[PDB]
This record gives sequence, C-alpha cells and structure tokens, in this order.
Amino acid sequence: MLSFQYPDVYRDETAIQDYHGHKVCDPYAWLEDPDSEQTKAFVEAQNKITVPFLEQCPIRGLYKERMTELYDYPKYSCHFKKGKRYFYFYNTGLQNQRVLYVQDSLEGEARVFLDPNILSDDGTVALRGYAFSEDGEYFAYGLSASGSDWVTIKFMKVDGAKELPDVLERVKFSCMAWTHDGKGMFYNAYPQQDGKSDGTETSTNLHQKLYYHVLGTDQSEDILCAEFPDEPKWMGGAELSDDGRYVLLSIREGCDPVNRLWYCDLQQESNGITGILKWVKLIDNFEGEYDYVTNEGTVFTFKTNRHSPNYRLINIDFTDPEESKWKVLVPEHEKDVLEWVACVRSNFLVLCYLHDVKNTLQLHDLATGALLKIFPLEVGSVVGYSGQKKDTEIFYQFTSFLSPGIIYHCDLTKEELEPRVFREVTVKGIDASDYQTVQIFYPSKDGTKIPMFIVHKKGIKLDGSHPAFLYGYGGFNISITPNYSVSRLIFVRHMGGVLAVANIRGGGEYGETWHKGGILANKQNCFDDFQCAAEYLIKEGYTSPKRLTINGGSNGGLLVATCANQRPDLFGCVIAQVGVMDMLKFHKYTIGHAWTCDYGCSDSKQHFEWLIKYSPLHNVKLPEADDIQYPSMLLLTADHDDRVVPLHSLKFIATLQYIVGRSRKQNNPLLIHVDTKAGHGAGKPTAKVIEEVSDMFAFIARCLNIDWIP
Repeated sequence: MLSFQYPDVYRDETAIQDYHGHKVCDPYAWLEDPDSEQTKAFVEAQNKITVPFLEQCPIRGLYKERMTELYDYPKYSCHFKKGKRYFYFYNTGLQNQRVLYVQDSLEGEARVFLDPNILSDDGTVALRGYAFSEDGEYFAYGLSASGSDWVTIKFMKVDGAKELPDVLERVKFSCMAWTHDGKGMFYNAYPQQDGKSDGTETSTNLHQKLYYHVLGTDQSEDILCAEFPDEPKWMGGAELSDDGRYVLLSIREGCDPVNRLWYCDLQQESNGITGILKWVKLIDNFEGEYDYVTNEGTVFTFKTNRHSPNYRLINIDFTDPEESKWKVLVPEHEKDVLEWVACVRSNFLVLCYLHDVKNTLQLHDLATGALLKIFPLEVGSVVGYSGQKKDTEIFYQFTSFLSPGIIYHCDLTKEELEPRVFREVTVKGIDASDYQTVQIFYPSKDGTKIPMFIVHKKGIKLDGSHPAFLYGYGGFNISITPNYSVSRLIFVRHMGGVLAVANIRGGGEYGETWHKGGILANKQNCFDDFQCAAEYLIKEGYTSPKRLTINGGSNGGLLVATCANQRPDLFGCVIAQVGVMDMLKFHKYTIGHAWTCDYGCSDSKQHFEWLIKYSPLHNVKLPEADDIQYPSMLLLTADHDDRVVPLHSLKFIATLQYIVGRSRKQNNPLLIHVDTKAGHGAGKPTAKVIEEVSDMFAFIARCLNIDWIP
C-alpha cells in the first residue's frame, strides 16, 4: 500500500537528561519550539504525506457526503430563563457555530441574540462561557479564537442586544459571576507574559488571580479581590450565593476533585468591593470537594465527596461550622454516584445520579432531603438542565447512542408534576430500531469487572467478521456515558461496524474509588482494563484484531497510544486525538501542571518510575516477533491546541516513524495530521468536525480495506 516516504527528521543525539540517575535521550526535543523554521518544516512535510493518503480513496467522499446529509438536523439546547426572557441555543443543522436565541415568553416569537457565525467566516471564533446579571438585563460572554483556551470577555445589554464597550483580556480557565447589585462581575485573569498569548505558545500558566470588573469602566481599573502569590498553581473561582449575600471562593490546585472553600459576607465589607475581600476560610485544606447547591440564611447546602466517594449532600451552618456539627441532608448511596444537584422553585432539589453508567433524575425536598418524584428516563444521559432557585420550572435534555434525544419541560407550580416532551428531533436516514445497545461487564487482569456498552445492528452473527471501533478515556473522574454520534452510526450502518465504549478505571463511573483505581501508581490499570475490553470483543466474536480500531482523545489519546506500544498485536488501527505523549515533560507547558493528580510528576523519583513504564514517547519498540508489526496509526492535533501542546504528537510521530516506520516488516502507515486555526476541540466549527470524522473513517476504511455499504 505505502507509496510515500516518511520525512527526514533530524535526531539531536546530544539531547540527554538525567532523571534521578536514569538517563533519557530526547532526540526530537527541538520539536518543542512551535515557532522554529525546523518545526514548521516538519509539520509541513508530515501533512504533505498524510493528506493524499486520507483523500486518495473514494470512500472519504462517500463518508463525507453521508455525514453532511445525516448531521444536517436541527440541534436545540434546553430553554433557560433569565429575568423576564427565555433563551436557547439552536443550530439549523450545518451552521459552523450554534446560535443563541431569545424570546419574551415561551409562547413568543424567537429572535437572534448572539450569532458567532458572523464573527469569522470559517467559524473559528466561538463562545466560551457566559454569565447573565441576576436581573437578566446584562450579559457577559467569552470568545475564543482558533480553539485556544484564551478568552476575551465582552458585554451586551440584553434589551435590544446592544454591544457595550467593556472588554476583558488575559482570561483563561475563568468563572464569571455578577454581584446581585448589578454593578459588576467577578472573573479570573493571568498576568502579562512575554511572547504570544494566542494558543500557539507553550508557556506555563501560573498566578491566576480573581478580579472584579465594574461595568462601564476600563479593565485597568478592575479590583484585585484574591491572589495566592506563594501558591502559583492555585486557581480561585468565585460565585455568588443565591441570595446575593456571599461570594463563595472555590480554590483548586490541579485536577484532584477537592477544593478549599472561603466566603465573603458582602454585608461586612467596610465600603463595598475595593480590594482584597475579608475572606472567611471555612474549609482551608484540599481534603474534599464542596460544590455549592444553595443556602437558607447561614445554612449552606454542598455536594461533597468528603468521606463519601459516591458523593452526598451536607449542610454546613456558617454560625456553627465545625465538621462534627455538619448535617447530612442526602446520604451517600452504596453504589450510585451523585453527579450534580440543582435547587429550583425555592425548596426543591434536583438530583442527577449515575447508576451503572446511565443517568437517573429525581426531585427531593430541600428541608429534609426526602425523595419526592422520579423523572422517568430511557437508558442514556442527561446532558442539559436548567432551573435555578427563583425559577418555577425545569428543562432537561436526554440523549443516548441511538437518537439525538429529547428536551423535557416540567412546570413545578402544579400539584401533580407532569414532565412533557418539549422538543424532539428524529434523524431521517437512521432507523434507531435497526440497532441495539447492550451493557456487559468483563473482568480485567486483576479480576475487577469493568462496564462496556456495545452498539451494533440487530441479529449480527458473532463470528469475528465485523469491523469494530472501541473508545475509552479513563481518567480525571470523567464518566463516559451514552451520547449521540451520527459519525459513529455511519460506521455502523455504512461500514458494517460495531461500536464499543469501555468504562475503564480512572473515570468517575463508580465514584472516587474508580478514579483512584486508575491514577498515579495504578495508571497501568487503565491500560490493562482497555486491553481487556479489546480481548472481550475478540473472544466473544464481535471482531478480530485485524478489524479492530481503538480511539481516544486527550488523556484518551495517551490511552490508545500506550495500548499500541503494549499490545500492537491486538489492534488493526489506532486513532489518537490531541494526546498527551511525553509523560516526562507534560507538566512544563501551559496548564499541564494541573494533571499531576492523575499522572504524578517526573521530578519525583517514585513518580518517574511509574511514568517511564508507560509514557508513549519512551516506549516505542519494534515488536519482537517477525509476524507482528505496529497497527496503522493516525495522530490528530492542531496548532492552537494549548490544552495539550502539539509537541506531544510531533515528537511521538517522529519517534514512531524512525523506530518502527523504517523496519521492513512495517507496512501499516504511521501518520499525523496537524490542523490550522483549531485547538483541543471545544468550539470546533461544524465544517472542521465533518472534515475530521471523514479523515478518521477514511483512514480506518483504507487501512482495513472496508467496502462502503450504501
């Protein structure tokens, strides 16, 4: 098949670093500089071979045409109310960015409120965060360009959708919260730094501070309200209590699901917000997570994991704050994870649980925590919710593997609560009834039972003949729950494929114990779990190694790259998106310091010894057996991915092509595609999403020689 040559790539054989006596050579360290002529030429040369490979075969166009047809369906978010108006997001089908609409009543005619598509023709300027004033009359929103995490905050008056002059720069990883007097808004920003701040730099992000912006002033006038000069990794996010009386500051240091919780009683400020607030350090350690739900006077309800790995609700009275005095409002469940909680209609709580990787939704009494109502759902996920304390209704959106899903509405003023379908769209071209979703539990190496969803055409024979696409993430307490993907359903229907999603350890599916089971010294459990998922699909006859593709992104990109090194015999194709590949250096760049809770950090001798065993960049090795080569691999990244800097994928592909690609037995391609004007993924325009899925499935089809099934 391979009718191209890999690019010349210089090896700096002098690049050696000692880690606690262990010498590590890094011959492609120069690819860490995105701005050099050398790195730019590398990217150019790699794209020059990848693009013709992906575009050459007619199946890419067949896939793209079908994706363009099938993805063209109306896409709505839940309605939410702010002040006297309702809002929702809506994409007519193929707009690059969804549009924010407003109406003056649920009966009322909608109009465009914010349309990001007119901000850039290629749709690479996207909304990233927003906050309405308490009265709903003013609106702040973040914009990111080219997929960067950097944000510019802009402002509008809601009535008439009027642009205001206020602009806030240097915003990243920011909360936004208006004080209820309508004077101004809390937000986070970083200090000025040398070099670029556009998403193409690798500079580490430290010393984030909390500011207050008074509407109608220049950013230079903003008040510094909190800073942590002795703790450069701390990040303090502010929110207002539901009654507007207290600023609650949640301080985090990295990815650990824990936070400090400080508060400021605004009534006690000497003269309004004029400098560092009189913070009361209610919870002044990183031992537990405390997520504000609501308060009634000084009694504050928090969702917490403090000695409760599946989470629970507690009340802390600010007048009697010692731990032995806290009240348990809704105890921890033995198995089900309490995912989130909202307070609505003054004295209702909405609780969303995860029960064996499917969501349930119920209403509880605020005063006692008693269960009041179960909202019936099919098997799938709750992916949207609206309803705050002053609201008298909820909206929530359900989705699953086989249907775009349903938006429900429930009027909570009625004696008998009757949720009703509010919006439901069906995708013509896909008949959900032709397919089924099953959940199985398979044993990992150490015997732990791991959940997996499998989606396939009804009545297939389990004879190993089918292409399969196995997805995993496995980290950061993230649960991978059912979601709707037209792109994956085209693989099922038009490529005869089987979809699988493995809920491996490191995730949040079974609470904090599931997370801890796949981090730090136990990170290898993630990889073992995922390899065991592949073995299950093979043994049970869904697929065979030569027909199996694995995919993951970010921490999931690390997952599939590691699995390619550890078990190249198990996979036909590997697609690693925006992956962390250099586990010895990840903490040096942008926000990578925040991932040490899951990975550790190479500065520690103990951690180095875990990391070096699985780091993809440091474990590329020719398979011993003459009859085994590496799977076909495709790495996808982009030049403004400032979440996972692209050097990770650049150095990894250079290493793959040199160590493995040069071998005579290697006939499967090892390729990278580096996109422009894009980043880690959030906010990617529809046009780019379509190109990306078309590339992925064309790669699979070509490498595995799969015929299109029209």
